[PDB]
Amino acid sequence: ASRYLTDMTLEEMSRDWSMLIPKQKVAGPLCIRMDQAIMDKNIILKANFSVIFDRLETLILLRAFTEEGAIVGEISPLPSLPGHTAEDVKNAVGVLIGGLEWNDNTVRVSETLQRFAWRSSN
Amino acid sequence: MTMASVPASRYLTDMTLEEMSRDWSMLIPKQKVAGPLCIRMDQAIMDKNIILKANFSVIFDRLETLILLRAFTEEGAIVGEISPLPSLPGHTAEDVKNAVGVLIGGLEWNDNTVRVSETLQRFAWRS
Repeated sequence: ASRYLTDMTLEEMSRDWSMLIPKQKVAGPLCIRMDQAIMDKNIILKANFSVIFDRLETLILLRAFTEEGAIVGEISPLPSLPGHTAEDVKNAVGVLIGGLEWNDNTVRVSETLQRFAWRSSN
Repeated sequence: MTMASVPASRYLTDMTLEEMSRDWSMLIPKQKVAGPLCIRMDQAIMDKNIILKANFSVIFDRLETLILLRAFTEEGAIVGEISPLPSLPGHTAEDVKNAVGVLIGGLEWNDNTVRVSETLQRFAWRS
């Protein structure tokens, strides 16, 4: 029985979104997506992770939200679910932040992502 | 960083996104307002093994309030639900425990066997 810990409400996780100016990248076992039309915004990354024995284990879904609440980016596992490491996730997050910063967006990460980053580099 | 600062809620859930977002309906609807919570179930369902799964908000690393509970058959169908009243008046662990008890009795009338997730029973203590 897996459990999931998330920064996102159900509505934030289930909402459809699209990219006006699409940019995508396969980053090993993870897919990174972002909208290049987005500029000069404050953006927060929010994640959903599987939990196993009180530890954040597998990334299920990450989405980037503007302060007004629009989805402007996403990282997700390839649907074949090949499996990924903590390093794959940290690498993909840094790559997404770099891409969003190009258009002078300021990007921050949720406490869940901070925990994952911290406990992975222990 | 003040004494009034409302902290960010995270959510801990037994359910996948599809389990939580899936629509459902009742062939024989049955509802009860149980204090601050709404209980719904399908009276048509019989002879099933059912599991209760929940999504709780987490504040300061503690389970705070029930956001959504759903009852699932072995085949994965939703046959019951407990959710906060639309007005979100606030509720206690005891309100949740009572509503769960009420839902389980209701589902047992038709010879369904009901079990609860690890999260739910942990929320009711005490191991």
